[PDB]
Amino acid sequence: KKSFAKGMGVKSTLVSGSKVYMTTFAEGSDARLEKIVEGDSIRSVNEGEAFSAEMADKNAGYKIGNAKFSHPKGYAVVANNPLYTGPVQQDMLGLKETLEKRYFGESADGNDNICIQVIHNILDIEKILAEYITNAAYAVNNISGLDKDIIGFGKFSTVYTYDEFKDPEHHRAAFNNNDKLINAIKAQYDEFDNFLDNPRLGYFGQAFFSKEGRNYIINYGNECYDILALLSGLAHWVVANSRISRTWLYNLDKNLDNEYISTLNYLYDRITNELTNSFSKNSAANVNYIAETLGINPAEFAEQYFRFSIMKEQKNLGFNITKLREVMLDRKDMSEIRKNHKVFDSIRTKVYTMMDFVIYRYYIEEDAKVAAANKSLPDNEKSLSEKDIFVINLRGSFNDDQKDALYYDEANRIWRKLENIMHNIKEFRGNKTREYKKKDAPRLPRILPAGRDVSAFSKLMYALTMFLDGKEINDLLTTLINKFDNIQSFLKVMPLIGVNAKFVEEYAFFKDSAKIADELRLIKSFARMGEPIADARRAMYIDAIRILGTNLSYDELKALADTFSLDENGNKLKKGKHGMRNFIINNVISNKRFHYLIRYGDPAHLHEIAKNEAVVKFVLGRIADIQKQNGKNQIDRYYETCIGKDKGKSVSEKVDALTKIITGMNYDQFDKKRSVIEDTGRENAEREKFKKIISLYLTVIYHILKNIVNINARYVIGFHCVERDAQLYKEKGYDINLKKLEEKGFSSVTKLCAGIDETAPDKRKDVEKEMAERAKESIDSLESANPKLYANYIKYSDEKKAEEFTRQINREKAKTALNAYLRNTKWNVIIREDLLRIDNKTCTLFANKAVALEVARYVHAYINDIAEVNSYFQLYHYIMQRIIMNERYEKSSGKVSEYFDAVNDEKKYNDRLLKLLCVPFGYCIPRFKNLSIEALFDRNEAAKF
RNA sequence: AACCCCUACCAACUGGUCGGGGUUUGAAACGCCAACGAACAUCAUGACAGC
Ligand SMILES: [Mg+2]
Repeated sequence: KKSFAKGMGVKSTLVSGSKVYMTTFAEGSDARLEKIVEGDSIRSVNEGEAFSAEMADKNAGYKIGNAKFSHPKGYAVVANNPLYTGPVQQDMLGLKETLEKRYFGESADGNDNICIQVIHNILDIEKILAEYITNAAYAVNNISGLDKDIIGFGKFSTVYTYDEFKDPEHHRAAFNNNDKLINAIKAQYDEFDNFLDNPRLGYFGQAFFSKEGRNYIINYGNECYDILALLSGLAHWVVANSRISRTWLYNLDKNLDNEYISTLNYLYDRITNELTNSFSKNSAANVNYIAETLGINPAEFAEQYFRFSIMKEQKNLGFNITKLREVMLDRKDMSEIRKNHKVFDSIRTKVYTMMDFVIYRYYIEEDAKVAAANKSLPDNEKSLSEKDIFVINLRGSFNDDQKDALYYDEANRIWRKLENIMHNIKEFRGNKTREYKKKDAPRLPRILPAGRDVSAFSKLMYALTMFLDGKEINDLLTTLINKFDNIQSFLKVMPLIGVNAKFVEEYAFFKDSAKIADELRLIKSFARMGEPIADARRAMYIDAIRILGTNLSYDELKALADTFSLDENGNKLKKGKHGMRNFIINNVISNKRFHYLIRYGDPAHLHEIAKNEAVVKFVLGRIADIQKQNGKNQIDRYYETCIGKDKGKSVSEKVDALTKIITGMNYDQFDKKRSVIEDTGRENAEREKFKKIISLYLTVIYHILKNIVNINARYVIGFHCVERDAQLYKEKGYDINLKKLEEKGFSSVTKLCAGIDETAPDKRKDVEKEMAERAKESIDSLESANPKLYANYIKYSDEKKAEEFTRQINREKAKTALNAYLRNTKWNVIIREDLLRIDNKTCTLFANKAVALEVARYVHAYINDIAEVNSYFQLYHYIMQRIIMNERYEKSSGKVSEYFDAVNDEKKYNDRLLKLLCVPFGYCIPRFKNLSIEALFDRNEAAKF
């Protein structure tokens, strides 16, 4: 539920000294000051008003009103007064002053609530970076080999140049002449060579291979070492409490040698130069057809089409073109684009791109014309553009059934001026595509930036993207862009409201947060372009024919794989005789989801996962239960393509048939039909059936693995947070011990913030006595404190007074807490009781396994032992608890041993055990509850609960 | 919905009704950008060839 104040235009309410400054939305992420509050007086800075604000009753808030967007039910909207309670409000954990000191020196004084917000944005950036670097490192370690951990702590520490790493004897001054450390470097170089001739290194085609002609060539050893060292340096920086500190990422021009800068520049220039040098020959058809449709010379919009297609400037625009396009497609005049499959399944994307460009050009041209006209009129009477009016209406939409009506109405409004253009676009056919490629697109000056201009941080993010997949890249880069935009907006706002805080030198990198956002937008556009597989070798063929299912030994598999690209004599097959090789390459090896599965698992075990029936039915039912195209349509589409044409079957029967197809899967059904497969034609239905079956099978396994990886990422974030907060509380001046944080079950922070210590069998004599004496004082001093409650306390019965004395001790114990979360007596009586019954060695196991991603490596081992698969949260914690039981079951004692027995009996997870394992998160109640209760875990699954 | 704050009525006040607020709570401020989410909507018609 969006708050009504944001719809009415109120964006922020800041405190500086004894004054309150309110701020409204201006453009994109920018902010404009609106009101200044002094005591009981409210002044408006600007001539116009984005919102009217007046003082409310008891000076407890400001009533907000807008002429256009009023509250639907007529209730009053009040924004809170930060000075009503007292001084500036504090952080929930009470770490405001420490963080402000760390990030701003003595230039911050504490009479404001603006610096803490940029600090929290930086903290969010670090959070998501720590989430994704772990997955990248695990992928690289998985691909490298077995027991060959090449990336982590203590390896490739980005301090040593490649020359010092290959011949340490000739460069022993850089190692401080230490024989033990020198012998460690040589052993690392041996692992480097063995990793560099791995046949399966080609899965990272972008990172290590470059395309020269029609075939890929491995980069020089310098570049590969530099990339690996950069990734290991990121891994070191994540766990920084050495030469890699917390400030390593923000000072990269003084910590990195010229080699690393050269490698990053090489990669960036490589991606930019191909896009620049291939635009004219690749954008000819679309540009020529659009020119014919509109009726203008291509030179009049070539650059604008460049910015639309390659740089993707239609996304930083204030709204979504795609929704308008879909509303346009919903009409009866243009419905055949969806119904007529046989004519449009090969030109759908071209038509969509053309329509989007037409809409975007319409808006851009209208805005430019209005802006040009608004140059001779007086600075008072000026008209807005259609972009501005649409964004103004969108911002004040209190819900979603109002936002969609706006899209519907404006699509219908702007359809009247583009009917002919769309009707001409709909008349496009693939056959006449080579006709529009005869004349090439106009040449352009360089628009994309070079490697030198971009910062090292952005280039390092682009390098990191080469170890991930599309969804993760999108999430990471979008979050980073949002956080940097917030930081830059706050930094521009701060001068106006009288705050003269400046970043300390080590964190001066954030003084230029606006350029980083633009660079990251370009990188988000770039990261999804390029071939990710390099070449195809025999190892990839074996992996492909091992995920479908075989019961063959290794030598037989090698012979079968050699059959792909060799004859019965020993020479290579002639051109055009590769028909089974191309099928496998195009249908398995070249699938993005297969790349995901290889990057996060073992091919032979994913087949074991796929032989299960319950998980397959669960995934297919999840597909079938998608509302708003529909999930029921997709189930029918699979059945019609994979099984055939039939009528009278319900959803359950189709799901059962598809499950039977998926569960029984083997490579022999293709080796026997090899003759049919090598018959390439348009009437070979069996070939298409095979393709559809393979695609669906891969999709199912991909979903199953992806959800597990996401949940593990959540728990990694949680433990990163507990480590960071332990460091901060130590720096504040408390009595935490960081060296013993691991032998204790990561629960020292929870003990520290709970308050008084009673678990000690030495001082229970005083704590129980001290609480008793302060409890008795509060009862006597009640009429003075709370007279209204005292008038009812006397009327209590004698027995009821006794209960209130027991509760008063819990209240007194809660007054000694060190958080704002744990000062509530409700949560303190809960967290304390959990502290007594934990097992320290079990909690350390949960933390270690989550970081290493060992849940994803043992799904197949315990998938057949589960009783039911109702959700991924329920499946995740069965595998996690079965792993812990393997190592610690004989030595377990207490309630944990009782809990372990329950898992073996009922064959599901234990709710009570999860709460004990989540005790490290107890000092932060929202994270403690979200990570321990299924109902609050997933935001998208809330209708079910 | 969970966590925190506030006006008015009642309440051991470790709790509730009518409603508002929170970028300084939790993967989580607004418009975007994205995700759950499925043949999937591209720098390049499709199929074939090329590894
Ligand atoms: Mg936040």
